Amino acid sequence: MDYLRELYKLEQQAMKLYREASERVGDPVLAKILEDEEKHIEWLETING
Amino acid sequence: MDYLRELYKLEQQAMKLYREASERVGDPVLAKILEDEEKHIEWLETING
Ligand SMILES: [Zn+2]
Ligand SMILES: [Zn+2]
Repeated sequence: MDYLRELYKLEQQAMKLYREASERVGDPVLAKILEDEEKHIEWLETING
Repeated sequence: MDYLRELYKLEQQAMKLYREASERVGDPVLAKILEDEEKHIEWLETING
């Protein structure tokens, strides 16, 4: 059992960087991407079914 | 700026797997996820210059 753990350990890893870089990249679509990736963690734990 | 390449190499690394696992897991939201991550490579290229 490792599928969703590899997804979590890439999607949260990307999310950390998307949230970090925002104040230094200074573009609005970075903030929009956080809202997209939030569904991709909620659906992630749903994929345990 | 050497910033977005570290995000690219996580978003495209996740993409590689999201298209592979889909037929095995059999969930329609899994196929929706790889569709949403395409914008996250288009915008991630454009914002890199
Ligand atoms: Zn995602
Ligand atoms: Zn993404």
